[PDB]
Amino acid sequence: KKHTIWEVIAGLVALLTFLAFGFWLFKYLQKK
Repeated sequence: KKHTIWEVIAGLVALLTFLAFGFWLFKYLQKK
């Protein structure tokens, strides 16, 4: 169709996770 399940769980979570945590992980660990 378009891909696998990512666009169903990832594109649905990763986008709601990668950023949520990313905005920190880096801005905290990558910025120290």
